[PDB]
Amino acid sequence: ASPFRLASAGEISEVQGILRTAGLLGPEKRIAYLGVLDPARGAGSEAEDRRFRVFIHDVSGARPQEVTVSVTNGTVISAVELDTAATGELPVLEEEFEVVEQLLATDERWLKALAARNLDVSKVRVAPLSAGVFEYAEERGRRILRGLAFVQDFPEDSAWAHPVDGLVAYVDVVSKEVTRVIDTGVFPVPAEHGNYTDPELTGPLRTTQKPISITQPEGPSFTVTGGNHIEWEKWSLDVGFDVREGVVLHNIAFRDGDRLRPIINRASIAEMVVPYGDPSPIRSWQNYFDTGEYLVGQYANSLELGCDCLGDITYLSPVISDAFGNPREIRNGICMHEEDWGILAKHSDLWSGINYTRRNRRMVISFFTTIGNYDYGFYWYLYLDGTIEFEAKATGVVFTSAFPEGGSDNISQLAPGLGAPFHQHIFSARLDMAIDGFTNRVEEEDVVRQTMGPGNERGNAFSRKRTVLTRESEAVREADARTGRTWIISNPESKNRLNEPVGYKLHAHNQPTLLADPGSSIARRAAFATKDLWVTRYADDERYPTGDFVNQHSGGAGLPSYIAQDRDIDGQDIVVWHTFGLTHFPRVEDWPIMPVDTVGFKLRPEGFFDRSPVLDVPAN
Amino acid sequence: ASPFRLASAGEISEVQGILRTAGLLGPEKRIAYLGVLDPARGAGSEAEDRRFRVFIHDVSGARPQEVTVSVTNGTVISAVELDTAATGELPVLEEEFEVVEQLLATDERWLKALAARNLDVSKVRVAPLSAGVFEYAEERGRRILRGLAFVQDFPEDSAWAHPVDGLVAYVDVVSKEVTRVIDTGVFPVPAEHGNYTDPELTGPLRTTQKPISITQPEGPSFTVTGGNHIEWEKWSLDVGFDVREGVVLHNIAFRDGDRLRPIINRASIAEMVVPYGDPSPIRSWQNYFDTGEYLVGQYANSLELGCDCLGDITYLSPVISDAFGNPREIRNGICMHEEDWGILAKHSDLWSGINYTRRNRRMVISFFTTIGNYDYGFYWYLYLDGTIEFEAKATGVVFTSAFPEGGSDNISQLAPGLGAPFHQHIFSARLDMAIDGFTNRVEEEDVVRQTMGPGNERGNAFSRKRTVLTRESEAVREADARTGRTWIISNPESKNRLNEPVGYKLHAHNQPTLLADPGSSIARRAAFATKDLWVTRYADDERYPTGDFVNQHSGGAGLPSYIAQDRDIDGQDIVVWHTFGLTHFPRVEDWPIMPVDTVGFKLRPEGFFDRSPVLDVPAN
Ligand SMILES: [Cu+2]
Ligand SMILES: [Cu+2]
Ligand code: NA
Ligand code: NA
Ligand code: NA
Ligand code: NA
Repeated sequence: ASPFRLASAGEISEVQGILRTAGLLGPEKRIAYLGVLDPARGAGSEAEDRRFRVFIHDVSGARPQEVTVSVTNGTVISAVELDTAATGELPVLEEEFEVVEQLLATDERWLKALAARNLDVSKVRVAPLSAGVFEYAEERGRRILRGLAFVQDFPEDSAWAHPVDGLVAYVDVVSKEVTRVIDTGVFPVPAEHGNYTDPELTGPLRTTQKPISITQPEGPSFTVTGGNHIEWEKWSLDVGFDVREGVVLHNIAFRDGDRLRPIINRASIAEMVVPYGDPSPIRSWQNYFDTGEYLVGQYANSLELGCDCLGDITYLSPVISDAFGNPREIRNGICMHEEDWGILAKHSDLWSGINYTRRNRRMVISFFTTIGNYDYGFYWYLYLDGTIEFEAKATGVVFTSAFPEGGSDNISQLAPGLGAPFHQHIFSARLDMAIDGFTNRVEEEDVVRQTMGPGNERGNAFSRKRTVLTRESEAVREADARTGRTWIISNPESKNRLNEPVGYKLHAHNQPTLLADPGSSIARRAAFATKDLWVTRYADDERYPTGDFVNQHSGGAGLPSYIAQDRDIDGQDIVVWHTFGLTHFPRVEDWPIMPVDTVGFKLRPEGFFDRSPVLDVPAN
Repeated sequence: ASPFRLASAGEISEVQGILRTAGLLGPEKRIAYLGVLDPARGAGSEAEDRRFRVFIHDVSGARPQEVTVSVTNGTVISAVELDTAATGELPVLEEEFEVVEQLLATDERWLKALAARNLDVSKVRVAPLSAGVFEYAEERGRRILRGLAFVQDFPEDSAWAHPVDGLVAYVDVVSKEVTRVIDTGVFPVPAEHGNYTDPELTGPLRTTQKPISITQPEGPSFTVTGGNHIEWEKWSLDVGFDVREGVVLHNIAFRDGDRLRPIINRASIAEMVVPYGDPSPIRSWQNYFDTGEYLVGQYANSLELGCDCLGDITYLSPVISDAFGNPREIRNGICMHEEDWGILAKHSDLWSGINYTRRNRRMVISFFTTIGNYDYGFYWYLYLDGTIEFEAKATGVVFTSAFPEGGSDNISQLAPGLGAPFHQHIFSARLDMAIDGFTNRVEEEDVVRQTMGPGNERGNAFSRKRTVLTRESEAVREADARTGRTWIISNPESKNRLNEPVGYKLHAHNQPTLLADPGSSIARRAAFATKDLWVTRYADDERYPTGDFVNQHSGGAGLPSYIAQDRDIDGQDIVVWHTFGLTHFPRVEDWPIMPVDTVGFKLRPEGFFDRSPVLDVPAN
């Protein structure tokens, strides 16, 4: 029924047929991306047209294509040939990861580098990493992955404990040619294992933990209609899944009395970049755009009940396409449940004699992805009181190197001879806002300190100022924790009962933004990451802060290009882009497997309601 | 057995006897504070001496006394007469709160002010508030409370909805004299009620919430020995209770292999101040020192099972003394339980084929206090991975005023004619550190950005710097979110296996500190609140950031006086004082009862362990 429904296997199968009959899916073609398009603005006509966007790669080296097809009609709407040296290469293909280790195993330079280290080539795993854009002129227009080596002592060994430093290779994965092998010298391969399931490492397992049992004897409070539509505790929304972005939230609304009031049209993590801060040439090119280059949705885990998600769990199993257009189900890839969240409101009044306590709860929508050594959980939360929160959970195994004798200013030591380069994990949330409708504006709110003197005789006053961002050219903002800076998204045409515009306040964590030198390649390709908040006027084709083709793209695309239009954003259809991230100096406690660390942001109502929206919560 | 055991009713009763026989507790005496003293440094002799500190007030106006007694021996160790104009008045007495409303009801100026507003004096509640120190010379040496009025329409009415603005009175509660009545003009008393249990306000209660059941079929994982000693998941600590500070944590340690390793000797919230930023003379004197002036422990709630604390709950009922020295039990005043806390660590490894997930959990120790219109929850958390976290939860009813026609730069409008003055809630955590013993130091850690150029050819490098704080005069630090500033407390004489000093990293929320003008009375009395971090050398008598007698104290005492000593803190017995707070611009959603908002801080291991300390957690 709904246009925001998850993609079905039958839809995937029809796209494959449409492309194949049109002659766009021969044996040399691979699908590098396949995703449903959202209904265009003006969906108040039920023009039921399910359209899919496809990125098609060519393993013979012919030009790739972007293709839009209509599943509803069975038509190719458009197909354009891409000049990848201009607009960027397509995302990395899963089948390309292994070709690097296979190609390097037969290259004389690589084998000679391994022989100098007395390493059995059968035991050497190569991590295939995105290449970026640097000094090499021969790579422009070519599909390049770079490879770093780790030794696996036996099939169940954790290779991350055994990095082979001073060695990197570059690989053209279309022509199947090792372009360069760089050996800057022999480092001792760290010898200790990092096998966190080996009893000699864990010691005896604890017997002290008693079970915690979380059950819902009458089932959950939320309902799921038509595959992916959620109603819970006055909230209404649709949960989408895209192979690039992962979980996407659509049509976030709140039932206030008889009215369904929109809040957010679309919420997503639209890019995430992991830049490394080690100046060694072996790794100074290392930056993962996990969303844009690898696609985080396609490596989503199957979540185990009682282990990954605990309690009364409702699963969704989203369907994606493989490289040949076959439907592939991610079984139990999304978990949804409600959690108790402590006290919501409490007061004991001396004068009235009334004692009042209410409990809070939250709805949780979550998925997990694994990209090589790292594992990331994406969690969206909705609270009873109207708060919306996002939380990223970072875990897995840290990326390693040798620890150089005499230490390092850019690498932490984890174990004898074993280092962990400094890095960041930086996210971009794209919030297509719809506070009581599409006429929205953003105000930046700073605390204002006041000087002692006339009108403030005791020197106690303080205030706040709000500045409306009116045009995109002024809508590039930095955090200021010292002045308590927040941003308010309001609707100037929808007033509360006090005749104030309704609004929501964005609270950031105020973590450092991108640390690289502003003239670096990564600062140009990840320009969004240099500023905490961007506001653009909505446009169909402005989907990602880094543009559509991030892999080996020279930079400048995405947000810097969008805001150059300098469009009106004062009471208009706007999109907020919030940058937030973790700066990771690895600690000993992160090894051999890293405890979860978290970062996020939240939005709270700011005069959206006419009074507390949780007065009708019953007393438990 | 343990010297850190909670005070017993029998101990309280013995103190009362000791004071009475010594002639220090006649009919004009009130006990304003009574608390156990911690064992002095060098407790490695089991000199079992339970000593109590008592503050004794005199309702005839004679000089008050500070008195230390030994319960173990039955002796008065010392008794000193206080000159309160010099060192400050004693904390407010609960019996003094009501005398203000009673005194004002017979004063001709007050009655005339009420008659001008057509208010029935039987219907007027006076909030009795601490007086502070301002321009009035006649108040020095006197015990003053100031009163603001609210109308209660009927016995169960919420008086906070009906502030009487333009009116304040000052009351000498020893001599029982109304010193001043200030009437700056008639404001309309806001007419809407704020009765959040009235069905005409709530509407029909939700029937959509299904129960969440949290049970532990084998009981909790922690044990409680000798009243208040907790062992849980390698953690060991003692939970104390003081009528001033509330819950105090003692002897926080972690069992690493065979060794019990100390982390924190004593943790407490040692002061909390609520300054108002409204320049109207009716309220420009308003600042609550909830800990120092009112004592948050004595207004602790009894926590209801299934409502305030949910799950398998273990209660402590601490005992305090009333104004006459009788023991008073706070039934179920402290809740302790463990909670599931999501994923602890997760990795799915392509090369090894091993899929690994572990769940996290936390131990929770919490209590709630109510001071007039506000209610505060204090929560301490211990995590499996060595993290320690504090969280304050602020709720209750906002303090109100009239909303002036034509608006205000310092007051929010909540309802027609009803305002809420701007304010902050600022806490001081006092952390008597003991990282692997008492030889500790503090380093301030900033991210360091590096310029593109030689050695950093690609412009990707970044680093960090650490600065040792060596003397108290340099140990007064501000936050810097932009540079990711944190503080590390280390032990330079205890190394991990990589020969690095063991440490813990303090992560602040970087919220604004005290906003008042630096020349204000409140900036002088709450000087701790102007800076995020202080480090002092330990001393027995340096207990509170604001000194021992905060009520009507002219200011300067506490931390500014302590650090003037300029003592060595580089590898010494040190105390960290962390300021953190909420800046509250009230929203419509905060009325008529405020949803919980939170602020806090956390400490994480930083090379304290030789690898992850949760490798031995079993697989659920
Ligand atoms: Cu990391
Ligand atoms: Cu407040
Ligand atoms: Na280009
Ligand atoms: Na919008
Ligand atoms: Na004084
Ligand atoms: Na200490």
